[PDB]
Amino acid sequence: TNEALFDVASHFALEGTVDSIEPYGDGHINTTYLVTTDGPRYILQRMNTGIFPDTVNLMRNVELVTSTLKAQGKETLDIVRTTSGDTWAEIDGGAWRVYKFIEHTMSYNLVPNPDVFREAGRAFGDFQNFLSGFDANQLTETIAHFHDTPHRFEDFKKALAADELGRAAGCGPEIEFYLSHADQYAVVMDGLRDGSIPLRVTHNDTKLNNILMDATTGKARAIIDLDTIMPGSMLFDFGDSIRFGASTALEDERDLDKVHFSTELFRAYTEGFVGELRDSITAREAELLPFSGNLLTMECGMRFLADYLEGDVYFATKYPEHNLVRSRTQIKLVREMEQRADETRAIVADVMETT
Ligand SMILES: Nc1ncnc2c1ncn2[C@@H]1O[C@H](COP(=O)(O)OP(=O)(O)NP(=O)(O)O)[C@@H](O)[C@H]1O
Ligand SMILES: CC(=O)N[C@@H]1[C@@H](O)[C@H](O)[C@@H](CO)O[C@@H]1O
Repeated sequence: TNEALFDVASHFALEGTVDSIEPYGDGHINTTYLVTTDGPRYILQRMNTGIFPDTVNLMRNVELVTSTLKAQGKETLDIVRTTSGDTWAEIDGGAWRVYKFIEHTMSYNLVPNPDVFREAGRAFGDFQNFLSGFDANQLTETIAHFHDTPHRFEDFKKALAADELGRAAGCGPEIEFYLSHADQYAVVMDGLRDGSIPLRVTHNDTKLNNILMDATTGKARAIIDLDTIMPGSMLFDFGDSIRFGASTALEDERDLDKVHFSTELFRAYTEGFVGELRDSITAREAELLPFSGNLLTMECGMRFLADYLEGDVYFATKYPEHNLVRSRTQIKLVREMEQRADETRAIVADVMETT
């Protein structure tokens, strides 16, 4: 594997002699490596072509978004071209790209304090304003039905019916949760379809670890993981951030007694996010901010459970029950979100008042 990785790196216009190439992060989707040279560092990624089969359109999107950010003077992912001059390469059956390593940054897999999450809100709120500069038609959907929760639920039911590994028998309570909540999945798609929720270009994977913060100041430096930028609703970006970051625990926390929905963290993110968007957010969008957290958490939880039932073909895992463990944290969070619905509505109202 090491020899193969060094060979891959040799296809790119790196500006130093490679000393090591090692797995970096715990991403579920692409395979990411840190390339350390005698000078600069790089991120080398093998794109998951099972999930992103249309590499040409994916890289066209990434090139467009990054070049636009650069034209505005913003720090972003800097593609390092192949020695042949291309934005990526097919090498020995894999699709590979390289970015410059963004130095002097911190990222977080869990909110350590409310200020970090407030800053995350500012960063993703600001990113909505950036993406509003694009026509929906400029950025291709890299994955269809991506936050179409009813479509995700159809996929879940298919996984359940197939029950390829006989795993359904051991996750009855979790299956029942997603079945019983089925009435709740259509709200955003219904509003997009009838024009009552604006169709906007969105990031679509707004977990906290997709923001790099400055290692000294804590100020957002750059939003990363640009692979799912495509038309959607602002509510997908807000709700997914709340899913991941308003939790008191890791997404794959095995001890459910550590998992809670924090209204303090909800408030911190809301203050940052709405602060960037207050005069643009529609009445209907504002009405749905609290529930968007429930919706995206249920969608992701359902996807984890579907993957568990399918033998973990979608998300990377470290052990057999990993996706079940992930699905369970999402369920616990939704149950707590339901209990705090009046509070979160009040928080949104207060932020709307003070901004
Ligand atoms: N340009 C960069 N500079 C520094 N770190 C980076 C850069 N690009 C990616 N990373 C790191 O790579 C890891 C995540 O890569 P990412 O492309 O977000 O993974 P993904 O698999 O496509 N999505 P997911 O698997 O669900 O996390 C994180 O640990 C980031 O800190
Ligand atoms: C391309 C893709 O499926 N990305 C997913 C994202 O949708 C999901 O919310 C997250 C859960 O941690 O894992 C990945 O980042």
